[PDB]
Amino acid sequence: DVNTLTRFVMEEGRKARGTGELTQLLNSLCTAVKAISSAVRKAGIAHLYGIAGKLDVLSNDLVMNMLKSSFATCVLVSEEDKHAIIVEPEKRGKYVVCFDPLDGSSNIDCLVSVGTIFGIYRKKSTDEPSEKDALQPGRNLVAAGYALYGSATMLVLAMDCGVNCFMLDPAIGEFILVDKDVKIKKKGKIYSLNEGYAKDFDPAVTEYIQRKKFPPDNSAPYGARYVGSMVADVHRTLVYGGIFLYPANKKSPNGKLRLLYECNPMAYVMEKAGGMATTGKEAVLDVIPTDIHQRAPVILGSPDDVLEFLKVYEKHS
Amino acid sequence: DVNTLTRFVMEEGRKARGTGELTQLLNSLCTAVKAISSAVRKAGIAHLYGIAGKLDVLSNDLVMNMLKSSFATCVLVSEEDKHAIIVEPEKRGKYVVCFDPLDGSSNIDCLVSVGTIFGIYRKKSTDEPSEKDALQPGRNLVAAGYALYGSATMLVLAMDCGVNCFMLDPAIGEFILVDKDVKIKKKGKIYSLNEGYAKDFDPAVTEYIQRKKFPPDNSAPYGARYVGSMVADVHRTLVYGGIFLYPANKKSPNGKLRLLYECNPMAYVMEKAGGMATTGKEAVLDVIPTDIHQRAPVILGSPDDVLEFLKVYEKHS
Amino acid sequence: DVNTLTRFVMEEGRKARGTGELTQLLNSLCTAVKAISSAVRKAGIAHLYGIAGVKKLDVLSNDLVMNMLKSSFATCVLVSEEDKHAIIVEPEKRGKYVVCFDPLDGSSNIDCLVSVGTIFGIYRKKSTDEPSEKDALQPGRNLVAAGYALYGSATMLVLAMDCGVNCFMLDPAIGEFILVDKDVKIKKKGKIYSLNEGYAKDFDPAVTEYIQRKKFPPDNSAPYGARYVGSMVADVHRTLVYGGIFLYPANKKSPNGKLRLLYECNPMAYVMEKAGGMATTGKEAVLDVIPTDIHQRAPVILGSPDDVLEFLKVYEKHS
Amino acid sequence: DVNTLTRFVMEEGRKARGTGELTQLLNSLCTAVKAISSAVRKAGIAHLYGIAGKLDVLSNDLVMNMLKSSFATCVLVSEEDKHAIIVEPEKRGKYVVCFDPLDGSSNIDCLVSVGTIFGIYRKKSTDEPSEKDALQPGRNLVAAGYALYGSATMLVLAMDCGVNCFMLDPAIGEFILVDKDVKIKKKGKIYSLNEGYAKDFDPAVTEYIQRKKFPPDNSAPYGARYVGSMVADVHRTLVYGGIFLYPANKKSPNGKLRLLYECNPMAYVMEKAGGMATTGKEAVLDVIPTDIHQRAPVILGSPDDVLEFLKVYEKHS
Ligand SMILES: COCCc1sc(S(=O)(=O)NC(=O)Nc2cc(Br)cc(N3CCOCC3)n2)cc1C
Ligand SMILES: COCCc1sc(S(=O)(=O)NC(=O)Nc2cc(Br)cc(N3CCOCC3)n2)cc1C
Ligand SMILES: COCCc1sc(S(=O)(=O)NC(=O)Nc2cc(Br)cc(N3CCOCC3)n2)cc1C
Ligand SMILES: COCCc1sc(S(=O)(=O)NC(=O)Nc2cc(Br)cc(N3CCOCC3)n2)cc1C
Repeated sequence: DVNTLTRFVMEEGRKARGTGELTQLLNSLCTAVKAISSAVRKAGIAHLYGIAGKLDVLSNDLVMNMLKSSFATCVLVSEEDKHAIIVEPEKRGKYVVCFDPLDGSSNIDCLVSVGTIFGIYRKKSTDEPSEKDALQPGRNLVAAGYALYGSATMLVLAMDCGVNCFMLDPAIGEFILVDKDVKIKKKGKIYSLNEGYAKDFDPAVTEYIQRKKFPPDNSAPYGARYVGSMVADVHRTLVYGGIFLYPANKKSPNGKLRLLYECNPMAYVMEKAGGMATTGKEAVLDVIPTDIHQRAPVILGSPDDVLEFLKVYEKHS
Repeated sequence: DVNTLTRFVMEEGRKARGTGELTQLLNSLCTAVKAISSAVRKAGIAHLYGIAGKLDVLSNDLVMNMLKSSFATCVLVSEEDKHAIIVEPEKRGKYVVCFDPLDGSSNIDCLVSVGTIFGIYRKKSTDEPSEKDALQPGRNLVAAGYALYGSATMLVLAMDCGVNCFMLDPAIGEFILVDKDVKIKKKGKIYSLNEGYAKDFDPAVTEYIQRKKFPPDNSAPYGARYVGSMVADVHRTLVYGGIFLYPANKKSPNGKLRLLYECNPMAYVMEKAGGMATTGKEAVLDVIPTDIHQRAPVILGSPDDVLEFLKVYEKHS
Repeated sequence: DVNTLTRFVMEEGRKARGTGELTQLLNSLCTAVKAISSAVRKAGIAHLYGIAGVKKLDVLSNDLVMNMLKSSFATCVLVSEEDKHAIIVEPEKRGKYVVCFDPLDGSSNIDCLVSVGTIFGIYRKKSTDEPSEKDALQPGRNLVAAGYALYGSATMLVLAMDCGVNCFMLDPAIGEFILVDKDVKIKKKGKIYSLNEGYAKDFDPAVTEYIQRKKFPPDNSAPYGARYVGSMVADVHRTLVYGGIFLYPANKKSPNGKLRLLYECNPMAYVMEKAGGMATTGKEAVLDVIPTDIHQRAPVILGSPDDVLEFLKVYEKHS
Repeated sequence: DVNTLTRFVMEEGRKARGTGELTQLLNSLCTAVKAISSAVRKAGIAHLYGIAGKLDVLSNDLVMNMLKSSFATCVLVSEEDKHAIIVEPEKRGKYVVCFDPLDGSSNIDCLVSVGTIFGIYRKKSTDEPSEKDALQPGRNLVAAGYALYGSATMLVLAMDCGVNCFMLDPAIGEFILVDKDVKIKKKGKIYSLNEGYAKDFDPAVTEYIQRKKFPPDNSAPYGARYVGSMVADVHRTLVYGGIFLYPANKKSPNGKLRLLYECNPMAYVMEKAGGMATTGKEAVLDVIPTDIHQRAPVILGSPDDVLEFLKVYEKHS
């Protein structure tokens, strides 16, 4: 039986018999994702170059405006905005959304994969809405996922029921369900990190990476892949198995990836698909944030690969 | 003034006062690339999943059929075909085309960027067309380039006039001229290779990559990027500068990449854009091939970076 | 504030506190309309003509609407211009709604790239008996929702419900139906009549005199213009947008008209009246005819209220 | 073998051994039509309605700007411009183009089919170009045709070699050759005109239409179709056979349609397809214009049906 993103959410939304705000939120998010994909693929670029005589800004504006107008959100945290956006009272709903509207777009000059990352919370305090409402642990996520604008445009959605993948058919502008209840391999064969920071690695990371290239059990060495765009890297890990690392280094002593709208949604997806996501010291999903743009070190992926790293991490205290 | 690929090629053909076969060839290849792109982006996937009731093969068939029906070709070498394809006599034209119809498609399941690589040679003799007509060194190339099916679709075309980049506007199916006569940085800050096989590196490769991570002076260590799809990694090298390595080692004395439809067209693009491309022992374009599928090692990118590799390469010779 | 078909239906559905089957029905129908649109605009035809080396459009349209409706879990009986008998949804997929639809109206002239369209009307199931074809023999008055997709110069979905008529433009760049005309109402009186005057030799006397009055007005006013696309969805949408009258009247050779009551006349009569217009068979309201055959025909005269009344004045003059 | 608009034109130009200007002309117009098609189908209308926060004017600008930049034209006559546009000197070529960029657009609110019509003349003298270059009889046409934005988008091109029909494949942005060397039926079964203006008909039109509803020889009456969009009605006459009339009456002694960029290109398309096109008194292509916007009555279509009209016209002298 064919399924679309909209029918899938609505059917899951009917079973839960909730208020319907989460469905309008996700439906609006889906529309923004299609608009972003169309602009990322350069639809209408001929008009910019004079056939008749900024991208991350457009993406943020698309997501901001579809979310505000859904009547489903109250607080919006974006990589593009310094402060949280408080939805005006007539459009206020009960959900908090943290999102990177176009992650990896700093390198978009080379047509590298980019993506949108999002995490959805139910507002937790009864106070008037403020930035504090987005400072929740990832354990509290109601919904999370990403759209990868890669060779094709895919939407990965994780909820309590698990992880589902939707391929965007651009001929009809519909998200088609193609991979139901996806689960990551117990053990992968690809590790993913920027080895250029090798001079600033902590000893556990140095030793773990050494074990991937020169296995102590004479097994096959892992291959390395690092796209430099987090959505593309995490999606490859989920589909192929393996491990993704962005640990702390000298230029980024608290890590580089953002906890609210990069690490937590990926940690959410990883855990619902049977993977792991750790900072080294604790679960990514267990970090309680204090700042909306705060950074975190992150190691995620197939459980055997993350546990093997934690085993090495504990060797170094 | 707005410019498209089709208007552009024709204007180059009129200046050159050629027979027009090469213009018909490039226009045919452009139509194939637009068809491949539509398929990579999953147009019509809704019909596959039962809404109303092969990707490397199709790419090959699109290029093959558009090339044969251009009346501009006589011999076709494909990554997908064991022997060269001899165009039937009624359709024979004067050019020889080597191509990879969908490079990177082994990992297309994770929606990594893929691409089409192509190199166009003039047939050299009036003898009956045969595979021997493809055994020319890359130096004899009349035209070469690639299509990157990335976050957007771009066609990079190199001729005697230089390297030009065309963006595909999917709204109108036209390739828009966006980067004229592009030149690679004299020196970059990114190195690209699969570091997972460090256990099998040539010792010279080991020392070179160590220098990128641990510079003996006070310069910045390079960042690492490796998509694992050649078109994307080389295109990132062209736009940003840096170095791309798929080198020879002991276990693979000739490298892994294919010379005719991976190494040569890219080596040609690099050199017309002011880069360098070497096997370690000689320039890629100078290798005389003896097998249409023979492998070659390739190291290309910014010239200062390739020369630094050659300096390390000679230290171990 | 931007609004979409999906957003619009869902919040209207939330207000009503209904079961949600109607929204999943409408959302599925939206998906079929976009897939039909893609095929009508000839997406992928290069492959038909051998770019690398399959089914007729009205067959594909029927399969798209049929399959999207069945898989919505919202329908029980489906009546199609393409199928002799009503289709009874299998039990595991059954919902409480009856949908009559024309999957691709006007396709007789699709070789000339004429405007084509999809027509649809949605009913509620009335009895607790096992679902059967007679559940589709309800009068148009019983319509829960009705509308059409017009595949013209652009693709528009016109949706009529109790809250009124709303028009949605398909933006193909993002595959979204954009609300562009809220609460549409037809002009009180128009300047265009629509019918096939080539068959005037077989006209009933009332139609002949009414068309005579349109070309040679007895009050020496300006004559109406004539437009006839020959594609029903295009002609009726022009009537709604510009005003005037659309006629497919009964004659001696076709005393019950030629258009089909369930999936052409009833949905169009529903849209017209929700937009403040009229639609009559000559003898009665289109929406009041109680059908006895799912493919039974009805004559139809619709459009602006003053133009239909002027027709009816002529109709009664001829008994 | 598959054929495209671009490949088809190029092969015709090679056979003729021309300067290439006419090929560069047609290729630019082909791109303008694809851009018009995209806007007509309402690409990007969501951005007009605030998803992130005229049409014939745009169409004129697209045609004007693609033709100017083709370097193949010197004089442009448009339904949208009162005076002819004289191409700037660096961009001047030897061809004169008359075009209606978006015909039927007054009724575009009801989504009636619309279209672009064009006729191409060679220039008249080496003197500095002027509007006088557009005052040619239709007989002097080098090429003419139309794009119909109907249920799908089709381009009909007429040259000395005949009439060919090209379908726009919107998934790849190519015009695919679908109807080669089309020939109109000798006799049709549909007549097309605005019967609402019957009070002012000349007796010949009155008597001819009478013959279509009430055949004196016991034949079947013709059907009536009138869309109100000239490209749509004329395309139907070509595809199904029959007759289209926008004739002269007392209030419009020269008709309503414009001779240079509505009547003449259609008469040329008709005559190259074996049909006829008359004003009643003479063949449309034989009218020598004295004003670029002068009107002409037109009756075109299947030859038996036009000849039938003419004898009714001559019966009334
Ligand atoms: C982890 O949880 C994720 C699961 C959830 S819950 C939500 S929700 O909160 O938006 N709820 C609803 O959309 N509900 C809903 C929707 C429709 Br259609 C009909 C009805 N019914 C009307 C008749 O009476 C019964 C309820 N309800 C979305 C998702 C994906
Ligand atoms: C090393 O740079 C190669 C550059 C080249 S050459 C070719 S080509 O081989 O296809 N040739 C032509 O397209 N020729 C051509 C085209 C047109 Br339109 C008109 C004329 N005419 C000759 C002059 O008189 C008028 C007619 N010629 C393609 C490219 C990209
Ligand atoms: C004919 O025009 C009538 C208008 C109607 S009614 C229907 S419906 O029947 O499909 N029902 C619903 O859509 N219901 C619905 C949907 C969502 Br989301 C949430 C909730 N609620 C959850 C919270 O608790 C209350 C119910 N309900 C569709 C239309 C367009
Ligand atoms: C009105 O129907 C006439 C048909 C015509 S003529 C023209 S044209 O005027 O633009 N000319 C050319 O396109 N010429 C041309 C094009 C190419 Br590619 C190569 C060469 N070569 C020069 C000769 O040696 C071989 C190479 N020439 C277009 C059309 C469609």
